[PDB]
Amino acid sequence: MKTFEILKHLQADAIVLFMKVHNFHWNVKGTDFFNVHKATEEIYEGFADMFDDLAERIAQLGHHPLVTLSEALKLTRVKEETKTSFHSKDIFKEILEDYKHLEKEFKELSNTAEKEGDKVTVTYADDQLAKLQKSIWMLQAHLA
Amino acid sequence: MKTFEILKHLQADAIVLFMKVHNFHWNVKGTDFFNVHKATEEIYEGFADMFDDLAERIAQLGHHPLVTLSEALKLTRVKEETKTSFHSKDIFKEILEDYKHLEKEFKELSNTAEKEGDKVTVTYADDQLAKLQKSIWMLQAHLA
Amino acid sequence: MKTFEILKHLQADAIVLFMKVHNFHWNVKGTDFFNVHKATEEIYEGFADMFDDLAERIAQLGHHPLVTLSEALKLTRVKEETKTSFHSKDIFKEILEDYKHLEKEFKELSNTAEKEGDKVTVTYADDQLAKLQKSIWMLQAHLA
Amino acid sequence: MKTFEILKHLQADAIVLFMKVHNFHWNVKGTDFFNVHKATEEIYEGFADMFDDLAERIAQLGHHPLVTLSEALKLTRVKEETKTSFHSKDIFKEILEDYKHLEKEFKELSNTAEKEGDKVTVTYADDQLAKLQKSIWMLQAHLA
Amino acid sequence: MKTFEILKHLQADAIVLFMKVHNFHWNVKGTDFFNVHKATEEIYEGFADMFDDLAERIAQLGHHPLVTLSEALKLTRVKEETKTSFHSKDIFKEILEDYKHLEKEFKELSNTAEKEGDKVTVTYADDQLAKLQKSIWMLQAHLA
Amino acid sequence: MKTFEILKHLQADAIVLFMKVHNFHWNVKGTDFFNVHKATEEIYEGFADMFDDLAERIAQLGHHPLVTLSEALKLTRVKEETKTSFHSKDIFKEILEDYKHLEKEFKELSNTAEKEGDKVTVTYADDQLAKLQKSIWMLQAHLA
Amino acid sequence: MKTFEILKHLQADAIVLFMKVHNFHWNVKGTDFFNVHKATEEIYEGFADMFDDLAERIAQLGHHPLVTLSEALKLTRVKEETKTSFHSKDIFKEILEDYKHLEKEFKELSNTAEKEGDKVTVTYADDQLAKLQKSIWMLQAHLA
Amino acid sequence: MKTFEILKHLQADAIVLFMKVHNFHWNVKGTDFFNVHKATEEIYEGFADMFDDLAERIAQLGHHPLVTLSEALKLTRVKEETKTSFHSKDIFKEILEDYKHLEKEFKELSNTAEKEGDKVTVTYADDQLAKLQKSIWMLQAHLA
Amino acid sequence: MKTFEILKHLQADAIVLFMKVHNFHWNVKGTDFFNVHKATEEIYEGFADMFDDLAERIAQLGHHPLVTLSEALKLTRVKEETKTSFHSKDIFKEILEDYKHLEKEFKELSNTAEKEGDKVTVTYADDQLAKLQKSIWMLQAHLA
Amino acid sequence: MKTFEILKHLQADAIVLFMKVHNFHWNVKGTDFFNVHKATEEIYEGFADMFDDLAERIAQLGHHPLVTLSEALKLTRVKEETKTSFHSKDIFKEILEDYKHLEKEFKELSNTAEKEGDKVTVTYADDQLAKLQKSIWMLQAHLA
Amino acid sequence: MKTFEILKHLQADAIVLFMKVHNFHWNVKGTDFFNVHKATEEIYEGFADMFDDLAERIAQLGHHPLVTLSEALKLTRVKEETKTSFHSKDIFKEILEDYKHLEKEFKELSNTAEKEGDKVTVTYADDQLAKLQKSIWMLQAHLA
Amino acid sequence: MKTFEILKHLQADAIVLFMKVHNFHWNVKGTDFFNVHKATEEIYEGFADMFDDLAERIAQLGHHPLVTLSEALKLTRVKEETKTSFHSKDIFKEILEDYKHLEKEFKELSNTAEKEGDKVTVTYADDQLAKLQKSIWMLQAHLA
Ligand SMILES: [Fe+3]
Ligand SMILES: [Fe+3]
Ligand SMILES: [Fe+3]
Ligand SMILES: [Fe+3]
Ligand SMILES: [Fe+3]
Ligand SMILES: [Fe+3]
Ligand SMILES: [Fe+3]
Ligand SMILES: [Fe+3]
Ligand SMILES: [Fe+3]
Ligand SMILES: [Fe+3]
Ligand SMILES: [Fe+3]
Ligand SMILES: [Fe+3]
Ligand SMILES: [Fe+3]
Ligand SMILES: [Fe+3]
Ligand SMILES: [Fe+3]
Ligand SMILES: [Fe+3]
Repeated sequence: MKTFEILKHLQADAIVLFMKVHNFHWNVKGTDFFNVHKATEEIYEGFADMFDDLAERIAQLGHHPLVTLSEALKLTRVKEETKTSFHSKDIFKEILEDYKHLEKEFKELSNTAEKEGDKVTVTYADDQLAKLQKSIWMLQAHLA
Repeated sequence: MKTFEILKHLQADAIVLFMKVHNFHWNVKGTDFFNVHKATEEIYEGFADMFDDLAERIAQLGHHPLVTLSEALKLTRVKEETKTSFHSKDIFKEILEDYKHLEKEFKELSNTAEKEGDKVTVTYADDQLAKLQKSIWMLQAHLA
Repeated sequence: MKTFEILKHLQADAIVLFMKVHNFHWNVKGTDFFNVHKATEEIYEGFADMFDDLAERIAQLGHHPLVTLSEALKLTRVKEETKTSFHSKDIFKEILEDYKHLEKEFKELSNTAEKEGDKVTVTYADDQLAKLQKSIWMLQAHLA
Repeated sequence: MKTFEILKHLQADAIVLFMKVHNFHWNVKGTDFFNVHKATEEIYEGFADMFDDLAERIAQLGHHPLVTLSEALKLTRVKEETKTSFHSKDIFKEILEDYKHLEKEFKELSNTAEKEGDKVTVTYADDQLAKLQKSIWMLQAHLA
Repeated sequence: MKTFEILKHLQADAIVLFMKVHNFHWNVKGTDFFNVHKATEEIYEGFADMFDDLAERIAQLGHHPLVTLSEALKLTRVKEETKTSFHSKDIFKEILEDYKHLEKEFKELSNTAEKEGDKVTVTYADDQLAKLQKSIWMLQAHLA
Repeated sequence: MKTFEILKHLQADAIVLFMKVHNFHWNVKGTDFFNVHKATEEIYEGFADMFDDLAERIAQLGHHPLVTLSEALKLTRVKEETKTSFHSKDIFKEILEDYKHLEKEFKELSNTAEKEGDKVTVTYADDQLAKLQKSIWMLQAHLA
Repeated sequence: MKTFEILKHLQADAIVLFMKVHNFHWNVKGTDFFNVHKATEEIYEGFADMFDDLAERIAQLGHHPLVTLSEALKLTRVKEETKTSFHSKDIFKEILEDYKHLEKEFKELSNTAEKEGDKVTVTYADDQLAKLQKSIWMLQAHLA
Repeated sequence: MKTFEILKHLQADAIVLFMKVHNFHWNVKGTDFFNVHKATEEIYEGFADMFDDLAERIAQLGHHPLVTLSEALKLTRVKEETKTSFHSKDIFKEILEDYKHLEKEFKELSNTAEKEGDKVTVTYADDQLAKLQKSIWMLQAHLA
Repeated sequence: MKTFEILKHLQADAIVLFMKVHNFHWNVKGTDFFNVHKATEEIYEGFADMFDDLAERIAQLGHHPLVTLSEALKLTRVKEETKTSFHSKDIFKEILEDYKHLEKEFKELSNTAEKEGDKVTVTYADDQLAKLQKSIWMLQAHLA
Repeated sequence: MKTFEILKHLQADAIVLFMKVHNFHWNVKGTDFFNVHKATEEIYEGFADMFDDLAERIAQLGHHPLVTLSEALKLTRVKEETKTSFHSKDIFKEILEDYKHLEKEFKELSNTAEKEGDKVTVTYADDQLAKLQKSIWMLQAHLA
Repeated sequence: MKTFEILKHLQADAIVLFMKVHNFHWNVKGTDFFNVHKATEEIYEGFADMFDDLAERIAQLGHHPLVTLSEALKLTRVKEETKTSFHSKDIFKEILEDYKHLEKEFKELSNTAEKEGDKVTVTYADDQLAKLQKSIWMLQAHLA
Repeated sequence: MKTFEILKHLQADAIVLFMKVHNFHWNVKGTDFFNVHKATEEIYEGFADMFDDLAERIAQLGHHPLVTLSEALKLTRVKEETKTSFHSKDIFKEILEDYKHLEKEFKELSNTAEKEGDKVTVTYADDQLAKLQKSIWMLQAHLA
C-alpha cells in the first residue's frame, strides 16, 4: 500500500469520525455535559481539518482525493456508531480506541513516505502523530 | 411528512453537500482559482453549520438526529458528484441548483412547522430562506 | 390577560430568578464547582438582560415597567429558594423547572401578541423560546 | 400596492432621509452639539444600510431597485428640509415624525408580504419595526 | 453591629438600588436622554457588581449571603422609588443622596473590620469609598 | 467660480456618484461578481465620505452645504445611469471616466484655493488627487 | 520673527493651554458635566501632543525647545485663568478665543516657513490649521 | 523574624508549590481531567508570579532574594509531594492545606510590616490575602 | 501642613517634573537614545497622570486644585533644569533624586491622611509609594 | 556544493525573485487586476521573508550571508524579467516555473544537510518544500 | 533631470539601501545587539515601502518603474557595503550619511514637481522629508 | 542513556536554569538595565515552557516526569549561580555557555530518539535545536 493510498484511507476515516463524534456531541448525558459537548466540538472540528489537509496533500501528489460519502464508507476502517445515548466514560473510551487506530496509520504513513523520499508527507505525518500522542495520553488519563 | 422528518432529510442533504462542495474546492481549474477556492470554503463551512443546527433542532424536538453517513446517503435527495475537474461556471451552476432545492425544502419546513404551532422551527426555517434567497440571487448573477 | 400584563409578570419572574440563581452561584458544593459557578454567572446575566428587555418592551408599548422589588414579589409566579447548600444535580433540576415555566409563559406571549397584531413582541417572544428550548434540551441531558 | 412597490417607495424614503439627516448633522446649534452630531451620524448610517437592504431585497425578488436620485425624488413621501439652522429639540421632532411614517410603511410591508406568502420580507419588515419602535420610544422621551 | 451584618445590609441596599436606578434608566425625560440612559446603565451594572462582591465576601467569612428579594426588602435602608417620570436633575439628586448613604455605611464597614483585624474587608471597603467619593464629587458638580 | 462654489458642485457630484455606483453594485453580471460587488461597496463608501468631507469643509468656510437631493441634481455635472445590467468591463469604464472628471475638478479646487490663500482646502484637494490618481492608474490597468 | 521663534512661542502657548483646560476639566458645573469633562480631556491631550510636536520640530531645526515652565510663562501670549467654577457655555467661549489665536499663529508659521523654503514645517502648520478650523467651526456652533 | 526574612521564606514556598502543583497538573486522573489540568495551570502560573513579586519586593528593600533551588529547599515550610497519581478530590485537599499555610504567613507579613511602618509590603500582603481567602473559600466548597 | 496642602504641593511637583523630563526626552545623547527617549516618554506620561490624579483628589476633598503654571512654580520644591544636553547616566541620576523626594512626600501624605482618618488618600498615597519604590530600585540599579 | 553554498545561492534567488514579482505586481493588465495585484504582494513579501530566513541560517552556520545586490546577481540562477506588461496567465506561468526551480533547490538543501547531520537546516528545507508544493499545486490549477 | 527620472533614481537607492541595511541587521556586534537588530528591521521595512511607493508613483505618471536589480545598480548613487562586522556606532554613522543623501534628493523631487505642477508628488516628497528629518535628528543624537 | 532518561535530565536543567536566569533578572546592573531585565524575563519564561514541554513528553512516553526540586538538583548538569551582582556582559556569557550545553543535549535527544524510531521526540528535539542555534548566534554576537 503506497503513500496516496494510505492518505485516501485516512481521508475516509476522518469524515467517518467527524460524523461519529457529532453523535457523541449530541447524545452525551450526565452533569459534565458542558465539558463533553465543548470537547467533542473541538474534536470534530479537528477531524474536518484533518479531512481537508489529507485531501489537499493527495491533490498536491497528483492524485484525486475522495469526493463522495459512499467512497468514504467503502474505504474506511472505522465502525460507525448507531447508539444514541452515552456518558462521558463511554465516549472517551470510543475516541481513545479510534485515536490509537489513527496513530498506527499515521506511523505507516510516515514510514512509507520516507521510503519514497516524500519529505513533506513525513513532516505532515509526524505533526499528526504529535497531536495524537498528546490526545491519547490525556484520554488515557480520563479513564484512570 | 412531519417536521422532524423534514429536518432529518435536510440534515442528510447538508452533509452530502458539505462533501460535494469540498470536491469543487479541491478540483476547480482556471485563473479565478483563489476566488472559487475561497468561496467554496465559506460555503461548506456553512453546510457544516447547517448540519449541526438541524441536528440540534431535531434533538430539542425529542427525536434522534442522523448519526451515520449511510443514513445520510439513505435519506438524501442530493446526487453526489463523481467528476474531478471544473471551471467556475460549472461549479456555480451546480451550487445554484442545489440552493434552489434547499429553498423548496426550507419553504415546506416553514409551512409544516406553522401547521403544528412550532414557532422556533419556523423562525429557523425563515432565517435559512433569507440566506438561501440572497445566495441564489448572487449565483444567478454570476451566470448572467 | 393582555400583552403588557404578560410582559410585566415575566419581568417579575426575571428579577426573582436573577436572585434565585445567584443563590445557586454562591452555594454550589462538589468538585465541578468551577463549572456550575461559571454557568450560573452566565444564566443570571441572561436574566438581567431578559429583565431589561421586557422592561423596555413594556415602555415602548406605552405602559410602565415594574420599578420596585415589592411589585416584583407581588407579581411573580416563581417560588424563592431559602436553602443555602446544593450539588450540581439539585441546581440543574431547579433551573429546568423554571425554564419550563418560562417556556409556557413565552408561548402565551407569542399567541396573545399575534391576536393583537403586535409583530415586534411576537418576534421577541419567539427569540426567547428558541433560547429556552435549547437550554431545556441541555439541562434535560445533564439529568439523564 | 404590491410588495416590490412598497419596498421601492421605502428605498426612495431612505435615500431622502439619508440626506435630510445630513442636514441636521451639519446644521445643529447649541451646547449638546457633540451629542446630536454624534447621533445623526449613527442615524444616516442606518438609512444608508436601510437603502442598501431594501435594494437587495428588491433585486432578490426579481425586480429592479431604484438607480437614480430623480427616481428617488419621484417616489418619495418625505418632504425635503431646506432650512439650515436647528436646535436639538427641532431635530428630534422632525426625525420622530419621519420614524412614525416609516413605522406605518413597514407595517404595510409586513401585512402585504404575509398575504403573498413572502416570509423573508416579513422577517425583514418585522426586524425594522423593532428598530423603529425602539427609536420612536427614545425620541418620544427626548421631547417630554 | 458586626462585619458580616454590615455587609448583608449593604448587599440589600445594592439590589434595591440596582432596581431604583433601572427605574431612572427607563423613565428619564428630556434632550440629554442618551446621556442619562447611558450613565444609569453603567451605574446599575456597578450595583450588580457590588451585590455580587458583597455576597462573596460574606461567604468567604463563613456566613450566608442574602438569597431572596424579601430578605433584601427586610434589611434595606433604601426607600424604593414609585414615580415613573424624571428629568436628569431629579435623577442626579436621588442618586447623590443614596451615594452619600453608602459612603457612610462603607466608612463603618472599614472601621468595624479594622477593629476585628479583617484586613481584606478593610481593603475592599476602602476601594468602594474611593469609587463613591469620586462619583459624589461628580454628581455634586452636575447639580451646581 | 470661487472655492465654496467648486466644493458645492463636488458635493453634488459625490452624492450622484454614490447612487450611480450602487447601481453597478446591484446590477453587475458575470463570474467575477464577488470582486465587483466587493469593490463597488468600497467605492460608494468612499463617495459618502467625500460627500461628508466636502460638506463640512463648506460649513467651516462660513457657507451652507447642499441639503437636498434636488439641489444635488441641479448642481451636478454627472450623468445618472438608467441601465440595469453590466459586466465588469462596462462598470470599470464608467467609473474611470467619472474619476477623470473629478480629477480635473479637484485640480481646479487646488489652484483656486491657492489663489485665495486657503491652505486647508489645498491640502484637502491634494489628498483627494492622490487617491484619484492611484484609482485611475488601477482602473486604466483593468481595461488594458 | 523667524520660524524657530514662532514655534517656541507656540510651544509656550500649548503648555499654558494644557493647564488652562485642566482647570475647565476639573471645575465645570451643570448637567452636561460628563460631556465637558470628557471633551476637555481630549482637548488637553491634544495640547500635550502639540507641545511635544512643536518641541521636536524645534530640535530638528537645530535649536533648543523650551525646557522650563518659567520660560513658558515668559514667552506665552495666553492669559492664565484664575477662576475655579464654570458652565459649559463659559468654557466653550474661552476655548474658542484661544483656538482663534492659535489659528492666526499657525497661519504665520505657514507663511514664514514658506518664505524660508521649510516644507516640513509648512506641512505641519497646514495640518494644525485643518484641525483648528474644524474645532473652531464646532465651537462656534455650540454657542449659536 | 523580620519582614525580609518572612518574604524570603515565602519566596521559597512559592517555588516549591510551583513544582508541587506541576505534579498535580501532570498526574491527575479521572473524567474532569480537562478541568483540573486547566485549573492547575492557572495556579502554578500564579505561584511563579508570587515568586517573582516576592523576589522584587526583597530587592527593593535592599536585600537579596533567594537565587538557588537548594536555598529554596533549605528555607521552605512546604512538604514536597512524591506520589505520581491523583483524583481531583486528593489534589484539591492538598492545595487547600497549602493555601491555609500561606494565608497564615501573609497575615504575619502584614502585621510585621505594619510594626516597621512598611506600607508598600502591607498593601502587597493584604492583596495576597484577598486572593488566598477567595481561593480557600472556593476549594472548601469543592470538598463539601 | 495638612492633607490638601501636601497634595497641592505634589500637584506642583508633578507638572514641574512633567516638564523637566520632557527636557531629558528631547536632549538625550548617545547610542541608547531609543531607550531613554522611550523611557522618558513613559515617565512624563506618568507625571501627567499623577498631576490629574492629585488634582481630582483635591477637588473631591472640597478644595481647589492649582490651576496656573505660576502657582505651580510658586509651590514646587523641584529645581527646574536649564541644561540642554545629557547622556543616559546624567538623566537617570536626576530622575532618581526626584523620585526620592517624591517618595518622602508621599510618605508624609500617607501618615498625615491617616491622622485625619482619610482612608481614600492613604490608599492613593500607598499606591504611589509602591510605584516609586519599584522605579527607585530600578534606577538605583542603572547607576551601579 | 555544500550546505552554506546552497543557502547562499538560494538567498540570491530570493532577492532576484522579490524584484521580478514586483514587476508583475506593477505591470499586470486585465479585469482580475485586484486579484493579481493582491496575490503578488503576498508572494514578494514571502520572498523577503525567505531572503531574511536564508541569511540568518547562513550566519548561524558561521558563514557570511550575501550583502550586496551585485553578489545576488552573480550567484542567482534566475533570469530577470525586462518586459513591462502582462495578463494573469503570463504571470502565473512565470511564477510556476520559478517555484519548480526553488523546489528542486530546496530538495538538494534537504538531502545535503542530512548528509552533514544538520538537522535544523533539514527542518527548514522541509518547511519550505511544503509551502512550495502547495503553491505549485495551486498555480498548476490556475493554468488548467 | 525631470520628475520621473528623479523618482527612478530614488527607487534604485531604496532597493540598494534595503540591502545595505540588511547587512547591518545581520552583522551588528556588541551588547545593544537587540536594539540595533530591532531598529534595522524597522528601517529596511521602511525602504521596501519607499521602493514600492516610488514605483507606483512612477507608474501613475505614465512611465515604467525599474524592474531589475541590474537597473537598480546602474542608476543608484549609493555605495554598496562589503564589510561584514560592525558596532552600533559604525552602523548609525553609515545610515545618517545615506539619510542626508536622500534628504537632498527628496528636496529636488519636491522643487522639480512644483515646477511641473505635479501636486501629488510634492505632497509625497514633503511627507518623506518629514520622516527623513526626524530620523536624521535622532541619528545625529545617537552620535553625540 | 535512553530517551526518557535524556528528557528527565533536561527537565532538571530547565527548572535549574529557570532559577539561575531569575537571578540575572533581579541582579543585573548598568544602564541597559531595561534591556537585560526585559530579555531575561523572556528567557526564563522559555525555560518554564521547556520544563512543561519535557514533562508532558515524558508522561506521553509512559514514564514519570520529575516532580520535586530535590530530584531536579540530583539530576541536573547545571551549576547554580550564588553571586548577586552582574553587568550585561557577565550575564550573556553565562547564558551562552548554558545554551551550548543544552544544544549538545538536544542533539543527543534527537539521535537517540531516531535510533528508537520515536519520531515525535525527534521533531520536538529538532524544534528546540532551531531555537537554541538562533539564540546562540545572537548571544555570540552580543559578546563580539
Ligand atoms: Fe482547503
Ligand atoms: Fe453543536
Ligand atoms: Fe437598557
Ligand atoms: Fe450591498
Ligand atoms: Fe429573527
Ligand atoms: Fe460571582
Ligand atoms: Fe460628519
Ligand atoms: Fe498631508
Ligand atoms: Fe516625543
Ligand atoms: Fe520580574
Ligand atoms: Fe489596593
Ligand atoms: Fe481627569
Ligand atoms: Fe531578521
Ligand atoms: Fe504595492
Ligand atoms: Fe502543561
Ligand atoms: Fe516541524
